[PDB]
Amino acid sequence: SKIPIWLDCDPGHDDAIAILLGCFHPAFNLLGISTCFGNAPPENTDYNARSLLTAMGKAQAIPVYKGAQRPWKREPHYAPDIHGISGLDGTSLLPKPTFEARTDKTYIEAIEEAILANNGEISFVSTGALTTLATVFRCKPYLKKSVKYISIMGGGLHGLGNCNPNLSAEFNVWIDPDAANYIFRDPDVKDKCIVVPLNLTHKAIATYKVNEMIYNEKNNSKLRELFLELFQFFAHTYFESGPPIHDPVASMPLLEFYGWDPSSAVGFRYKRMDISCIDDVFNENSGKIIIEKEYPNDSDVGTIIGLDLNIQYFWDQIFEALNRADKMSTIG
Ligand SMILES: [Ca+2]
Repeated sequence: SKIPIWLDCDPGHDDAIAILLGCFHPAFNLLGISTCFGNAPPENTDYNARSLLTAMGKAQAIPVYKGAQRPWKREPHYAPDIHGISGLDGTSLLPKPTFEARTDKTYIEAIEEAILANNGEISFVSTGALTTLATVFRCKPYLKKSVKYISIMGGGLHGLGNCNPNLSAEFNVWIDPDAANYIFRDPDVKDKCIVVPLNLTHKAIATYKVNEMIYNEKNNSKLRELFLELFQFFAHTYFESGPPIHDPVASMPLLEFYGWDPSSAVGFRYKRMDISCIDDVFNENSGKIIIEKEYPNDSDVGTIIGLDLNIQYFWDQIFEALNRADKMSTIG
């Protein structure tokens, strides 16, 4: 009756909105969160996640584990330019977290539980690196055939990117190309992977119209203010229309595929392709996506590559979630 999910993220301004959806959208049973390295160091992305949940009141519902703390191979390089030093700069409203990251078990064990608990029905959602999920599947490969979908925000098609000398690579793939390949090339997994690339996410712009919706004379919670202050800082690091909010877009295909709403509503269109990426770090196009193969639209084989969705609908979902979050705000 409700889409069970695990979220691996690196908050992260756009990742904060991913958490908001998974916590508060009526369609999602969030089973837990794993934080990886990426936008900031792993200690920051951990704290940032637990701070958000504490602000939204969800710090005693949503289990938090520390995920992958570093890439498989490459030296960790973070993004201070876009996200700041804490990885979530621009808002002082973020409260000191009530709860610790849980240590009853490894994150691999926690994800193992969650998958088996929702055997065949769960979807894993990576808004950060693919290191967390690639490690789970290395260590516990039996778990592959239990996950229904893996919804990834990452990659860019046709040499679209925000990383590497040529801007040919997208961040989440670039920070661990090995982990990405291990996912994209595995025949068990690649066929049920959903990829939401820069091509698609760059449609998810937070314009003046969107900011009005988050904060206005009718609706001016401090929680609402927090989320506004994120959108603003994200925009300051840019698209004159405003900044794209990449990570929540990975939730939309699930709403269509699990059939929360009709495809007419969600409007999620996609292709079927095998993909890989350049994982030689010394390569100038390090991380750039290669399209290995392409398939007819009725194909079962191939990674599911997002092309278009209804951006109106996207935003309606975020606002829906935000009105419920507002009721559970712990910071005024
Ligand atoms: Ca992210």
